[PDB]
Amino acid sequence: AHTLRLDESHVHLVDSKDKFYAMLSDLCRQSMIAFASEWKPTFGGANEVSLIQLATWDDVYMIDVMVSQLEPLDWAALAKNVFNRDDVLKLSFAPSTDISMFQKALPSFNVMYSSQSTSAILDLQLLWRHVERFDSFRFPYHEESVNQNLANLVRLCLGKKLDKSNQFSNWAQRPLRKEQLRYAALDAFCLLEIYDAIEKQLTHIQLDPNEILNALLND
Amino acid sequence: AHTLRLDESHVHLVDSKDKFYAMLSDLCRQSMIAFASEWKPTFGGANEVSLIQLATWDDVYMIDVMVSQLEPLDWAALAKNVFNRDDVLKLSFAPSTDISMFQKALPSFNVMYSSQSTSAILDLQLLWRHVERFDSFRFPYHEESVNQNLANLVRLCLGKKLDKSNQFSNWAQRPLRKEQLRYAALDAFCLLEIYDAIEKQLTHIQLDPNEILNALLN
Repeated sequence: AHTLRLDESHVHLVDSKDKFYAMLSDLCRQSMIAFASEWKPTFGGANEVSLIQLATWDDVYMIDVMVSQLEPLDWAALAKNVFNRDDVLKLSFAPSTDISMFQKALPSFNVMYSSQSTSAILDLQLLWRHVERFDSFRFPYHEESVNQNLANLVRLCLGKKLDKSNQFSNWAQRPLRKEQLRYAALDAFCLLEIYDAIEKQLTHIQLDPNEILNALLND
Repeated sequence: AHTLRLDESHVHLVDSKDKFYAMLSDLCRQSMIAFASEWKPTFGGANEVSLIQLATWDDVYMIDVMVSQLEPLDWAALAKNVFNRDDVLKLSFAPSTDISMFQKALPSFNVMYSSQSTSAILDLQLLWRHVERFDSFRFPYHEESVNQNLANLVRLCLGKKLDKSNQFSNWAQRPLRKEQLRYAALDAFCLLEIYDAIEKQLTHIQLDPNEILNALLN
């Protein structure tokens, strides 16, 4: 029931090299990006990426890994100019899962996420656990002791249900259905809306969200 | 006297990474691109690039190497997506000079050119030499005896004078003057015009320019 507020003309299926570099042109100047990914259903075999979704406040890009035929230089350019930069905040939910799996499925997309350097990648589940401990902190649609998944965080922050009916859809089918593309784009974009809601409530209880952000990106 | 036919909004000063990747978005789908470059004046020192100019029929891009702060992977991306692609024709004039100079000025810009291994880079001076063998071939504004430089080739093909007054201007000064930027953009774009003029002349006398092109590029 939550929906993407961006116009459809600002949701981009990246399925060619020209579209990939047009995306990179936008993203390399952003200061905050959210990311998510969709994977082919597996049947005992190796994992394979279907989509990688990158959202800004103004646009959502969905890289079609199956169709685009990107090469090591292309993935290295995305890692260097977006993910492995300390001056760009990346929002994610439990990023270690996707990032570790990328190392085997898309080895040239070599994202650094480790104890030494977070590469400014923020796990929103860690921010959730951190702010839970402030007795004064209240989500705007607060509920008690929900399971710590993204759908519940969306409800707590935005007051709407996250439609997950396409979460386990057939991400290997081409073309993807419009409902699949909509779910994929919103799964990245809602991370920006979640961060904004938490920021506002930390400010409300007289805490500095930027100070908390820096501490989380260093532990 | 000759001027660029494109309007100013299709002449792009590429002075940042985002503008560089926007340029690559266009160029990686083109089938023909002309290139040229401008170099800092030399006073008994190493050569350094000021501008690299890449022209299509619709747009001219001028990479400001001094200001852009492009990194080795960015130059690798330009080499892979433009210069080292066999399926994109590159037009040039005496490219060995620039390319050999790129090898030390921009070591990560891994471009390679010989007249025997071209990477689909056409030297228009070689095409000029080649068509002289066709007794029926005349340039549209043919002259009997001509020193083989770009300005003279522009006159033979287009009937106009190429203003070279900024050729040896101070390419290290920033900002560059509007007249320098205009000269630099036209110096790449006129290569497209030259190739078109020679192709049409060839088609006029029942020869196949694509057959001649393919022979030159091997």
